[PDB]
Amino acid sequence: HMAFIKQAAQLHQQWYLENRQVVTIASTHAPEEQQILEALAPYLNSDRKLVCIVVPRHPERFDEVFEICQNLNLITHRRSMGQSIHASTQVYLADSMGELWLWYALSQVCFVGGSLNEPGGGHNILEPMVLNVPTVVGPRYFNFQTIVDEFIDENAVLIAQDAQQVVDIWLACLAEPEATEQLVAQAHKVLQR
Amino acid sequence: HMAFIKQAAQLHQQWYLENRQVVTIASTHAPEEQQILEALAPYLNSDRKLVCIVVPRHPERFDEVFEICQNLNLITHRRSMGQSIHASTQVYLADSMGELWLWYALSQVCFVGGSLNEPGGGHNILEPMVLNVPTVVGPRYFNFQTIVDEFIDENAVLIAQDAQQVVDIWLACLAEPEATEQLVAQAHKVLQR
Amino acid sequence: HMAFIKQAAQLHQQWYLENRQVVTIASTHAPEEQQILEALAPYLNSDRKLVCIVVPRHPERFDEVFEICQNLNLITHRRSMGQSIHASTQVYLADSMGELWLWYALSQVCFVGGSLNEPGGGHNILEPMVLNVPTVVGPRYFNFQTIVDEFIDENAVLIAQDAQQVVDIWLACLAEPEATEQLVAQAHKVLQR
Repeated sequence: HMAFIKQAAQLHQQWYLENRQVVTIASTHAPEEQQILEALAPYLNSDRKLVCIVVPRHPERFDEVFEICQNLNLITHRRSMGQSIHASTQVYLADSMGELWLWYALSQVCFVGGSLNEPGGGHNILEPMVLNVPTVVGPRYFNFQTIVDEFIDENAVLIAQDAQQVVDIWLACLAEPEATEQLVAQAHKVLQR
Repeated sequence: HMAFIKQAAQLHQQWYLENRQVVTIASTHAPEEQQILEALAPYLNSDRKLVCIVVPRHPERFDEVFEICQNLNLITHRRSMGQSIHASTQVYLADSMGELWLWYALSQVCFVGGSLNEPGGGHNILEPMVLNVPTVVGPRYFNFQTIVDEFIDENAVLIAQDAQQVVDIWLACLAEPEATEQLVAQAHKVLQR
Repeated sequence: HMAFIKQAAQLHQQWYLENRQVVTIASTHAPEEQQILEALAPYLNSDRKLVCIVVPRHPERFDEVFEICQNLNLITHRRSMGQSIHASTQVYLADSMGELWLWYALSQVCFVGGSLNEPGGGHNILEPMVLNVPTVVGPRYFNFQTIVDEFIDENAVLIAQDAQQVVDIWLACLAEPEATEQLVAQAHKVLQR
């Protein structure tokens, strides 16, 4: 776990991420990659600073998600091919096993998937919370209902109704260092008790 | 497998389970832990002999289920923290990987989950059957439709319609050594042929 | 991966598969095994050359699927028991982990499951495509929507509406060396670009 934190520091340096804004969609299911990348693509085209890391939940779907990215005409590099995030990279497909912590440790904001699909149900938001990443989930989070509600009650997690709202919320967070600082603070409160 | 049987004998002794009634909810999904623990909590509060082992199907949900237990105000100890079943323990969260056989080998009765949720579908009831544990499933068992029907046809498995009925059935089994002996007998018939 | 290809050559020889027609249902979910085996059983009874390999997606379901086969009165041998395909074998239950490539490498035609059930969603068709196996999927393939559509657009994958249609399509492929040769050709086109 902590090994991932220091590998993230090595990669932050080698990939020159200091002047990139890294947004991550984590543990995604269909049609979440299509919907969020479609909503985000105008910004990835207009603002080369942004880059989206995509971590699909199911490995059998990695090539499927590469095709989604390709069809959206987004420049996409792949962890499975030992690629890195280039200045040119718009989407980094993190198509490997066991490295979710590394990607969260590199992220400015994230979205935890399994939560915009139907029927959905959600995935564990504690991992990005612990790494101080502002976190968005969709409305279908019932497999983690207790924990997500503990965080909604303390204004510690952001709930999106659709893929457009995930992108709104992300762009707002990236523009609002004070709001994101307060969100990470409230998360740390819930996490401690 | 057989290693789990003898470890169960060691733990039965060290945890003084001879005067506890161990009920297990195994391979559970949301909202099965909430629903069954809610139905059972009055009995766990009134009768300190009872203790419920909870084995959620998905490891990413272990901390979620701990929160469910905590909110129900039930005294809960965790395998992941190297805890044991205390006299005070009301719920033992078996939040570890690969040890389902151990928990069934410690159980007086069980419920096999994935079967009260929607759409459900069920999990493998053969494991508790082979270990001579009286077994309850919910009505949504269609992923194991053939095998569960073979056992319903020989009165060898108990079907619950809801979480209240799982608890009724369990309390009845625990009060009825002759009925539970006959159930385990009928299960062994199906298992042999 | 390539190790599986040469093991397939060893088994093709030892099991005398040269005069069998091997049809495979791969990564199946309930009720796909029941539905397809029911549709196929008249042919497996009338034409001893045919044999169906069954590879259920979830290992916990292997004994369940054995029971499905047994109830259909089909002669069934099991990889887990170190069995082989006999002249007498009608269904080979490939109840082992990690060997899907071997079975596709032995197949004349296949069906990729998770795609006739509800709500379905499908599994990765690239694996049989790469091994030159004519491939059928059901209509519920939305987890692989992009890739399956790339193959439908080039007439490179067969879509079945129900279990009867999977069996129609298979029997037609086996009777049509020219059509199956053209299908494998179109698949290889999509795969190259």
